[PDB]
Amino acid sequence: KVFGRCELAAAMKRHGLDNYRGYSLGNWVCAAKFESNFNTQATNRNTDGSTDYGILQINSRWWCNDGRTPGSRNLCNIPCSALLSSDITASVNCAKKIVSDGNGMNAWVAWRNRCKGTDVQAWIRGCRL
Repeated sequence: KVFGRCELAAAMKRHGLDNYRGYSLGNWVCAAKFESNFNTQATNRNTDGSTDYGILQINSRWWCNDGRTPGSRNLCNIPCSALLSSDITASVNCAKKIVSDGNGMNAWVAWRNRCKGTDVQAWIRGCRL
């Protein structure tokens, strides 16, 4: 599923990301944009052999299991295919785990580079929320 902008806002807010750990709903709907292009089935291999999976591109080395990245931790205790479904639940639940891990939303390099500091609010513009 390739989420709508105002569709992924609604679903993220409902699952409890708005202001989660002090991060405004625009922070999340900006990270998703530059991470997955609102595509749930966005997958991206990193050089170290691990893969980023889903709407938020969650790493298989730490968070989820794919059985092809030795040193997998699976700290979210889910298969990384869980993370590509049209239901953003598993993504959001794991993402709550990551953004609480220490460096907050800096865990997503896209967000660090392309969202952090900017007018994130512009991402929930027009959304009947």
